[PDB]
Amino acid sequence: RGYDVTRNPHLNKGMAFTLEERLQLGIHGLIPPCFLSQDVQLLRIMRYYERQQSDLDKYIILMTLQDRNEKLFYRVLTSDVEKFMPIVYTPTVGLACQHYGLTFRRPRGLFITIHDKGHLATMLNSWPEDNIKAVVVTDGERILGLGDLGCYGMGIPVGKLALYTACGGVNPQQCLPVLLDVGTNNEELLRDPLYIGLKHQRVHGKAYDDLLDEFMQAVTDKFGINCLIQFEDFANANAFRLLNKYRNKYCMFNDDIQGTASVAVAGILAALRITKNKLSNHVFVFQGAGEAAMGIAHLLVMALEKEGVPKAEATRKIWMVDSKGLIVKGRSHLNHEKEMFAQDHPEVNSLEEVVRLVKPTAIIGVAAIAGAFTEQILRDMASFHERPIIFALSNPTSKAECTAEKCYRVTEGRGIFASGSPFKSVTLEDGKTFIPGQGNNAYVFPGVALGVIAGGIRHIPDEIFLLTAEQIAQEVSEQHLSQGRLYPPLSTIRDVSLRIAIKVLDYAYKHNLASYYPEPKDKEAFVRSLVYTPDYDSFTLDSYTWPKEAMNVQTV
Amino acid sequence: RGYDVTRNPHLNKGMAFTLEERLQLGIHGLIPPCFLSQDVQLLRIMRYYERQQSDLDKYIILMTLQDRNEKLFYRVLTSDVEKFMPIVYTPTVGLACQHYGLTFRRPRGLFITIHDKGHLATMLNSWPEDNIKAVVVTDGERILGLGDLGCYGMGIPVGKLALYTACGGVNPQQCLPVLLDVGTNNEELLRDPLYIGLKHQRVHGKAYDDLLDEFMQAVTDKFGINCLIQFEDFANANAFRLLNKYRNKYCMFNDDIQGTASVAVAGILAALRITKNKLSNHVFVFQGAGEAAMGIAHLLVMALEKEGVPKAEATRKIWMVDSKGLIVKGRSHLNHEKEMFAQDHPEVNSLEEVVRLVKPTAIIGVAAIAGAFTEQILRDMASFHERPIIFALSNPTSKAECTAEKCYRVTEGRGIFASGSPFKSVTLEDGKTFIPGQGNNAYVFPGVALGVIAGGIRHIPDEIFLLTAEQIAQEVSEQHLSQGRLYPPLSTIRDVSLRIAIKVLDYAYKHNLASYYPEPKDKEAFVRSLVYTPDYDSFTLDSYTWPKEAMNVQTV
Amino acid sequence: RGYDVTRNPHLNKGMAFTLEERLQLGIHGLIPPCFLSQDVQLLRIMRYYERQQSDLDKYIILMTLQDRNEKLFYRVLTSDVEKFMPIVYTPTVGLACQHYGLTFRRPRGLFITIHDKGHLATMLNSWPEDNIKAVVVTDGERILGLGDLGCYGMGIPVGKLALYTACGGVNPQQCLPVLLDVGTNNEELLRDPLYIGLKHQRVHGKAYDDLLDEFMQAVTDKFGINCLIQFEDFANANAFRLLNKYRNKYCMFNDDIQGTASVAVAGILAALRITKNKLSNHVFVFQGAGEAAMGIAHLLVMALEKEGVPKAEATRKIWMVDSKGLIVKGRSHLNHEKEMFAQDHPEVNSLEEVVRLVKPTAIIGVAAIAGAFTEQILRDMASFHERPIIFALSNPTSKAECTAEKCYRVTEGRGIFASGSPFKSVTLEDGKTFIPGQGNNAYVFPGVALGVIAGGIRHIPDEIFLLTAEQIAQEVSEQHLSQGRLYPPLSTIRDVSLRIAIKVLDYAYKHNLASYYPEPKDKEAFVRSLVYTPDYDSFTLDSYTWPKEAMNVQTV
Repeated sequence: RGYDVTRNPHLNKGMAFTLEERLQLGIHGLIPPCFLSQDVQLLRIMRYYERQQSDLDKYIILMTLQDRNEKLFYRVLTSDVEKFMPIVYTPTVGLACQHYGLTFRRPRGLFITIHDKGHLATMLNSWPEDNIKAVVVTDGERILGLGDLGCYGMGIPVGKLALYTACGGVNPQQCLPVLLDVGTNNEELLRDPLYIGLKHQRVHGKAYDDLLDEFMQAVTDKFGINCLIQFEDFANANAFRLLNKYRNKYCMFNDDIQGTASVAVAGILAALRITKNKLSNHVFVFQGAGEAAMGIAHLLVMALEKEGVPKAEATRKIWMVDSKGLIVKGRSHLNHEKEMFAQDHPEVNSLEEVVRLVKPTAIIGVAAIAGAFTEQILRDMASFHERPIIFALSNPTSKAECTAEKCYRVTEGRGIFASGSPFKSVTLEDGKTFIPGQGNNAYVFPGVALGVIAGGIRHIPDEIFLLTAEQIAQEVSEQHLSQGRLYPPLSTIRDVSLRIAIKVLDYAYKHNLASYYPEPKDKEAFVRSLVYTPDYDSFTLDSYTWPKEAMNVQTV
Repeated sequence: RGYDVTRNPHLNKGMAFTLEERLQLGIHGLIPPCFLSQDVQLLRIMRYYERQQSDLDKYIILMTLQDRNEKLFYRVLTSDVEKFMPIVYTPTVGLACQHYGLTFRRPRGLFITIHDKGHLATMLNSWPEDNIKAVVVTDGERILGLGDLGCYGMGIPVGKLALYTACGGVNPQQCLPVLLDVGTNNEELLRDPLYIGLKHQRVHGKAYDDLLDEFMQAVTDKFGINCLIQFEDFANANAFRLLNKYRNKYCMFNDDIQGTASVAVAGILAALRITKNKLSNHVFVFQGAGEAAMGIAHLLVMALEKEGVPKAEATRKIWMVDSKGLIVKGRSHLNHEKEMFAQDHPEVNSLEEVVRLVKPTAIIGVAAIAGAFTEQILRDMASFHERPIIFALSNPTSKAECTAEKCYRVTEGRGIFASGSPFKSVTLEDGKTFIPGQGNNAYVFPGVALGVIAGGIRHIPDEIFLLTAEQIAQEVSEQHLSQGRLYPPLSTIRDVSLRIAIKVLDYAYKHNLASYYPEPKDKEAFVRSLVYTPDYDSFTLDSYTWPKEAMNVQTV
Repeated sequence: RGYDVTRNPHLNKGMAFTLEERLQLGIHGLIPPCFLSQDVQLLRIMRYYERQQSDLDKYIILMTLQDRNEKLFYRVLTSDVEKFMPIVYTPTVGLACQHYGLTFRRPRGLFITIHDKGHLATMLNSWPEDNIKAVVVTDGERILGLGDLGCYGMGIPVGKLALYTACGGVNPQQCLPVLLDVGTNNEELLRDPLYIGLKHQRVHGKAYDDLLDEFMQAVTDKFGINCLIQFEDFANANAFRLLNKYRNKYCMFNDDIQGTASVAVAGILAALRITKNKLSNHVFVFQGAGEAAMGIAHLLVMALEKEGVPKAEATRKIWMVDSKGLIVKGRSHLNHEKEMFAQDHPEVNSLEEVVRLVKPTAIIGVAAIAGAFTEQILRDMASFHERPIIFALSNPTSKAECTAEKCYRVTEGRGIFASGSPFKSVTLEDGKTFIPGQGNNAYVFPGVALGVIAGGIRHIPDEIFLLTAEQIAQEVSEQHLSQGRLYPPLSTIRDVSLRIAIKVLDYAYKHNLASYYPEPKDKEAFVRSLVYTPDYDSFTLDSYTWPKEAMNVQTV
């Protein structure tokens, strides 16, 4: 195809094109006279990558590599996914969003604005790839820890899709990052000469609803109803509203809502293997938030009902506390969702007296307030239940409800701890050394996405996410459970994803949800056939001959 | 896209490109300074078309028009489909096959040979269109009335696909004509300097079976398992064997076997509306052949069982005679299929004495022997049953079992006649004027194909063809039934196809056969959205603006 | 390049693509499984070509072949150029122009209209080839023998360029046929539903002059000042005016004016070899017309001055007669050009008495009136000069000034005859058998065009055409001169063109007219390197390797 082969990141191999490939593709001379394996390209990229003194510069190098040679980009990522996941995605992707340096060389993503309503199909036609299986659309309104970033949020889909392939196995060529720019309510960005967005207040209401309706409709008209559409950092109100709106109409899901809940329930079910106790013999106190503990609570209720527990006594075991006390009948501001987990109980003021009042086996704290798990709570919880469960799932480590070493000291080294912020290994007296598990959304969305794209699943119900949580809980080995670790190491995420992708797939074929008709007998080898690998293809034409008489030139 | 727009038949409009379209596409100057509607282009094509003195020259003009401007080609066809169906398809397409003049200007079709086994996916990649919904593959072994034509048979898929769109509504851009060249057992073609084929004896056996297996596998790998694959004029042995082989593995069907049977049963069910009698009160005598009367018999048995008649007494009403007499228990050479319709009965020698012995209401003659319906048979059949049924379904009019005016005279103008060869209107005494129906395969395969492609039906069972026959039987009006016409006029085929395409579609969604998930509420308007029309598209870019501030160029 | 290779006539070889070429180009399967040499393709085209009963159908086949496979098209033409020159060019090209059947499948030519003034560069951009060396622009106003054809005249450039390559050697890919549609003064075409033109009266005056000025300017801006621009059948007034306008500004020439004169002077100089006499010992009587005998007279005067004859006594030997008698000082309507060849002489009324009065050695009759060379003129001319010269250069054989057998009888078989209309061999008594030469413009314009394009000649002066006439005169062998033949057989035109192309080239480098700088030592082998041959190229990639260590893949 000539010089254009070296500009296509999905085709360009750089100095890994063999001489025959260079001669056949018509690109001989455009590449230095050096023929390299992908391993040498990887070591050269690593040598250049360690020269940087900041995470933003590492991000720039990785995004440039993705713009040049995407197979080498995913070779880099999958080489050590634990060390590049925080660089191409959160936390570094947000710090790069807020501090864009006109980064993306190759157009990476589709910017669809509110002023394009009615012409979204024409904009989808701008994307070069026309066989798209996954779409990660963002609004830029609630970037993790950064707030409203508007059009700067494009790095978040681009990043998360990079994890669809590095962690899952999704082809990074049927993936499309979309940014719906409806304006931004960020005065810092509005008064900025280097802002690349619309520079007006964020549109809301029926115009916004119609924009997203037409977006889902156009994406499914162009790419099929099986196109997996994931909603990225939308505002929690918009997030949950649109999730309930498009849940059963499109192959849509939300990772900030459902992936987080799945990871939390996976940690809980993994801790169940430490306590050697059934989920039915548990009671949960939460720190409810704006669809943060609500999804975890619903998924945990589903896990309870799975064991043959009716929904009534299943939701009986859930208590919610948020800056006001328990959720009892019509306390002050109970909404239609808080009343679902409302216990008819004396109104309790704060956390300490409810942890004392009902003896909890697991406290799941996601409230974005620090130190909410005071020492006395940990101590009397360890006294109540041997081997309790403490979940400081707040993302900002400065705002975590507890800390690893605090939980392990005050509980005398028998409190199963897990967080969402990186806590280093805690070594205590009595030889008690713990590796506290780190809950990561990359455990759920890559495997679920790979299974959904492999099977052509039409809708992603909550049963799929409970199943994902169960598989992740089964991923942890006994050796890691002894170390107090609740999630499998990220260095195995690929394999984990595969397993999830199979189980999900199984479910979809057991409940008539998958569209892929031939119904593979070996779903393991079927999913393995769709897993994208960074290994280079061969660009040499397949030559063959005919049996010497059918091939005759037939001269007169 | 420039000069290449005028070389693409699916895009080129010739002198129907408006000046703005010519300027936007960069083709201004390449087209004469004449701007035409499609009606003027149609009248000019017609004026040039009537200048020809042979049907082969008309075929050359139509194929050239298809190579130039396919929307005008299908405008021509759909303008008067009754007069162009015998030109782009049988009988003229065979006479053009045997007398090729190096016709096809644009590459129209894919020639896959036996010597390409193992590399068929690479050959499928040669086809420019990559979204293919229908594949009409031929072998060239049993072209209608012409015999083994080998690689000359390419005109038959190309022709039949032209009827998929002219009669049905199928997009003639997701249609792919394939010719599997395995050699030819035609000495006239082997010893021919102008033959375009392989020039060796036709390969058979396991090599041929493996070639077709790999062909179906490659077609479904590249184009999906929902790709409709129709088998064209294969040898009847190969035809039926491959039909039973790939019937339930792929979306495959055979029109020479199943479409013919559907048209015959449609004529029978339409004659049922003349006799005002139920199918249960009928007995059928056939002229069995090599899967010609066998398919009609099976479909008629299915029609009988549909009325709550058990299969035993249903197949009781079928008698088969072929140059040997009845099919009674082990007469001389009963196969595994003849024994299915075998009656325990005294062995009868010829046709006359079985028509006398069991009084038949319908004689379905497809045996390729002439005059087999002698005068005495017609007369005593008219005497036995008032308003009998005579079916001379033999294609060569020189070899038809009976004739229109003969059947109408000897039966005293009350014998419902139908054929497969064109019989002109018969005017008799007593003012008896009859328009004998002409059974045409174009009544079945376009509508069935449109329904299958619209609904993504995975397999085409015999119930679909019985349903097609029922719909076609319902297509005939009472005014035409009074004239003794059993099939709707071809000038309405489009509409007929649509109706079939809907009913088929209904069936597929009632029996969980369709893959298209969203499950349209209005299947009529859903199928109408996929019907291809010869009306030109607009090649003008959709221009629009932004609200005057988001569109600001933002100068420093 | 895939399926698009088979749509490019300059690349498509049809069934002459070898299996390796088909596999490398990605076109395997699109072509029948038959591998042919160009000789078999030629014989198949010939077999299909002889089936036609009209010249228009032969023209349609040849134009279709040019639209499919242009190398095979020029193989056909150059195979027997004498039998295809009257089919792809005059006289058949005009009969096809007037009787267009919406012929050209592939866009063949550029239609630039008067309403495109100011945007001609954008229209030149529509032509796919961007390296153009020759442009044959027509107006359609004075098609040979057909009159104003307007936009139907596009076949005339397309035809003449086909002779640039079949007769000359010009690459038919740096050739561009242009039609300047300024309207048409043809009421038959204006009131015609199938006319493809502008359908208004022909624009003239300053608008037309500005259109042609901008056309020459745009053609030379896009394709260089060395682009050879030939003016086709313009009106003689417009023809001569534009010729004098753009003669010394662009590489422009006119074949209806200058090629005709060159062929006539070539016939005269060839007859000089029969009379064994120098041109100085000759006197010429003409039948002057609207720049028909004027160009011949000027070129003949130049030939005279070449022999060291001053211009005065050189033009002394020219006499002009047109329906009024001689051209003497201010007879009735002498223009500024007739006065140049005006002799101070008694005013003569008709032709007979001037042929009697001044004894002419050569009568050059181009006046489009029949029988103007009456028997007595031929007889007394044969009596005056032994071995006279008679030139009935009128194109319509019905309007030729004389006839072959008449000239050969009345002159007693010693009158050197030549015409522009095909006169068959004349066999007379005394064993006198003559093959009268047929003057053809294809003797001049292909060779001159090939030399001009090879050398990058900037302007084509009249010296080049006199030199062309001299070379053509030298082309005739003594054996043909004995038969009374004055022009070489067309079956050698290629070679003739080459020789002309060299001599022209020599002249251009001797008078500092050629732009090609390196100044070839062997101009014969230089021109032979640019001669286009119908032989197919090889589309196989040039594969090679490196010395086993520079080619190492260099694994870690």
